[PDB]
Amino acid sequence: SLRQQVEALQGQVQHLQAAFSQYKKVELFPNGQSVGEKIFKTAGFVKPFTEAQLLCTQAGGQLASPRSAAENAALQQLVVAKNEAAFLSMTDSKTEGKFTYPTGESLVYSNWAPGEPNDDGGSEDCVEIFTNGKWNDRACGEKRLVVCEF
Amino acid sequence: ASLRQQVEALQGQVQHLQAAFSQYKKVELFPNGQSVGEKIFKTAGFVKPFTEAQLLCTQAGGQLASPRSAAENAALQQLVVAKNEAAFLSMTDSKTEGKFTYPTGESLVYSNWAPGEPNDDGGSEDCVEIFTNGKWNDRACGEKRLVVCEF
Amino acid sequence: ASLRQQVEALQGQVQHLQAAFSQYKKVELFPNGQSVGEKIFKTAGFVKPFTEAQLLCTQAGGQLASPRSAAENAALQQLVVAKNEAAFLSMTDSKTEGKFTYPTGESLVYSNWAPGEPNDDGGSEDCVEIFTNGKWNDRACGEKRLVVCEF
Ligand SMILES: OC[C@H]1O[C@H](O[C@H]2[C@H](O)[C@@H](O)[C@@H](O)O[C@@H]2CO)[C@H](O)[C@@H](O)[C@@H]1O
Ligand SMILES: OC[C@H]1O[C@H](O)[C@H](O)[C@@H](O)[C@@H]1O
Ligand SMILES: OC[C@H]1O[C@H](O)[C@H](O)[C@@H](O)[C@@H]1O
Ligand SMILES: [Ca+2]
Ligand SMILES: [Ca+2]
Ligand SMILES: [Ca+2]
Ligand SMILES: [Ca+2]
Ligand SMILES: [Ca+2]
Ligand SMILES: [Ca+2]
Ligand SMILES: [Ca+2]
Ligand SMILES: [Ca+2]
Ligand SMILES: [Ca+2]
Repeated sequence: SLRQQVEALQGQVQHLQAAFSQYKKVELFPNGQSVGEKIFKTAGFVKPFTEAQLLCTQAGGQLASPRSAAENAALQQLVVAKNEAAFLSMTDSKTEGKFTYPTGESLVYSNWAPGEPNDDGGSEDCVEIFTNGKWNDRACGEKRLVVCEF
Repeated sequence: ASLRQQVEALQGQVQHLQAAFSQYKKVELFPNGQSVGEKIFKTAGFVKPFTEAQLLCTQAGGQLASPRSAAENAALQQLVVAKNEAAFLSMTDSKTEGKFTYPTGESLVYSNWAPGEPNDDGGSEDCVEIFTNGKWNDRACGEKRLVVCEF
Repeated sequence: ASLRQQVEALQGQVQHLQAAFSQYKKVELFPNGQSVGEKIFKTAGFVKPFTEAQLLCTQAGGQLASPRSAAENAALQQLVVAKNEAAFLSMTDSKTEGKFTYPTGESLVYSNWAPGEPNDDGGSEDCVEIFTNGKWNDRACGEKRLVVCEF
């Protein structure tokens, strides 16, 4: 009887593994990107930093925070796809000139475009990623593509 | 020993599925879904007249948003606020004027009518819309409102 | 009997996961997807020329919509009707004019050509589009059509 039940359970699990794998592909198309254990997903629209940040946190995640070249490339795919620069999670709002993650830790990876960050006009504390994958500090009030990570 | 080994194996596979699925649930609901209790509201993102909206939800295996508690109503309101578009609820008093029911015919177990509503304005309001402030108003079924289904 | 209870526990978890997964699958398909058999069609919601559309589907781990039966075609038609935009199918006759094949080079096992099609108009129609009425027409691969992938 146990052997009978174990077999039924094995089949149920195998079915779920197959169904789940197909479902993951469906979910990620066309607004998501999986890289490592991280998943980037764009909302498809633009918002200023504070609004974008709240949407991500309320959804149980946070604004895109690429921590490696591999993550940045995955994120860049969505930006290129929507042809819209996106906001990253990092800012130097606390200490001008020092960009940090929402936790408060210092950047462990960066991909600044030449000359950036430059605090243009003395008011750029947020970061945007261009279609070429490079970063630029930009005013938090501007509207950029919303991309969260989970 | 084999059965034991088999069981332990299944344990690890199930743990992987649960963790992987837990992540995908969050990804899926962003930005058009809202989970509340065991119910999930999902907006189509566009507006349609009542009959069209209702068919979309039913064919999808669900039904139009039917908040049955203040918590469910507040969750649905979040989507309405996000899209900034009032949405249709599933309930109507099409059978018996003044008596609103769910698609199953059951009487309402919760309501959040704006003051003075429902008022059957113009003698022709049998459907219900929820505003960005979460309050309800009976409205003509021919009007176009945000489509939100529950699953 | 410790394995009996362990198996009992694991199954409850598995069945709860099955229920949650089923609910999330319905949510996922609303309103841009359609399930038919073991196949799932999902539209990106925008249009693109054939080559770009084909790349999007393959990079996503799938391929362009390839209806292989009347049932599959009807499901795909639902999405085309909903978006009110004709979509590209995966099949082409680029290798041998007049002979349409799936990306694998295999010959069609089902077709739903509109009357008079395929006609290779202008001597340059090697791709296929499906209309809101479900019928097919060969069309120039450079045209932009709704992107629908199958998984
Ligand atoms: O454009 C290629 C397409 O042309 C014809 O279809 C026309 C149709 O005749 C017009 O009435 C209108 O619907 O525009 C269509 C697209 O131009 C051919 O019938 C068709 O075979 C061909 O692919
Ligand atoms: O307008 C704001 C932007 O202008 C230019 O692109 C500058 O190179 C950049 O640093 C700045 O953020
Ligand atoms: O125009 C229709 C609506 O007009 C106003 O909002 C009334 O307060 C409301 O009761 C009615 O349904
Ligand atoms: Ca500053
Ligand atoms: Ca700054
Ligand atoms: Ca700058
Ligand atoms: Ca009436
Ligand atoms: Ca009425
Ligand atoms: Ca009213
Ligand atoms: Ca040809
Ligand atoms: Ca041809
Ligand atoms: Ca033709």
